[PDB]
Formats: sequence, structure tokens, C-alpha cells
Amino acid sequence: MSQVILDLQLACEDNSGLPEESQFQTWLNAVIPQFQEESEVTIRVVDTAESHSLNLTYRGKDKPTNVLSFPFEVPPGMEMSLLGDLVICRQVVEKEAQEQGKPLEAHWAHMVVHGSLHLLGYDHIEDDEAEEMEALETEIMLALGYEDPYIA
Ligand code: NI
Repeated sequence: MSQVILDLQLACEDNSGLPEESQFQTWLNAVIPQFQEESEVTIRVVDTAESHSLNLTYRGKDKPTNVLSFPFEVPPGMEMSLLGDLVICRQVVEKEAQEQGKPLEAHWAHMVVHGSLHLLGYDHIEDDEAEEMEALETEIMLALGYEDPYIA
């Protein structure tokens, strides 16, 4: 099997100019299935304020970020398909894509791809650990038809 049930939550004042739910679905299929097959993730797009708040109260960082990853812990001895949530700030994503001169769409995809990896247990604090994650990101991204966000 291969199935990623997506719960897309648009929680911005506007909600216009965001990726189509099918796009998120597409990006999600290129990252998760190959690790869980049967799974489901929630992804809510928010505004700087909420992001700022979530980031400060859960990561202890006074500022908004592009992607907050909240991986679901599975209680010892339990079958669970729920992977966690991705909180993506549209303001940050749009600003970054502009500063890095990347296609807004390609950056969004990167956000859910990177985020999804964090949901699956990947991290990038340790050089070796990061090397493995970026390798995967690059791979997934090329397979989606976007340029490799790395190699700069
Ligand atoms: Ni990260």
C-alpha cells in the first residue's frame, strides 16, 4: 500500500495565493509513502503571529519560522498511522523564496518535503545526520521536477 491522508488547514487572514491541496498531496506522496505506506499528516498554513507564538512556546525562539514540525509520539506498544503536523508560515515562505530567488512553488514543496522528513525522524544538527537528510531532500525534490535546493 501507499496512502497519505492529508488534512490541509488554511488558517490565514487571506488564504489566497497558497499551493493547491493537490500540490501538497503530490509533495507528500513523494516523501512519506516510501517510509510508512499507511499514514496521515496535518498541515496548517498560518500567519507570522501564530507561527511566532508557536515557535516561542514550543521551540523557545522569539520569532516565526517557515516550518514547525510536530512529530506524533507513538505510545510504547501501539499501532499508529498519525505522523504529526506541519505548521508552515506563509509570510516566511514567501519572503525566503524572494530572498533566495527560488520559484515560490519549489520552496513550498521543499518546506513540506523537509518538514515531512523531520516528521519521519530525520534531523540536521549533526553533519553526518544532515548529510543524509539533505541527500534525501535533493533526491525527492529532483523527482518532483524542481532544482536541487542544495549544491550552492
Ligand atoms: Ni529543519
